[PDB]
Amino acid sequence: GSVEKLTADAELQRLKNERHEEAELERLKSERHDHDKKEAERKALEDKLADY
Repeated sequence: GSVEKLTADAELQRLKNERHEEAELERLKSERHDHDKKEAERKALEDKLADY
């Protein structure tokens, strides 16, 4: 396996966890979305406020 390079499994594993982080942020922006009017939870929310 020229693509394996010892472990292609390890890469698909990292990618699997990478997506976990991305799906969490998906949910985070959903929850915090109502909290932006109260506080700038995160720049992704603060930007919406920061009309530029």
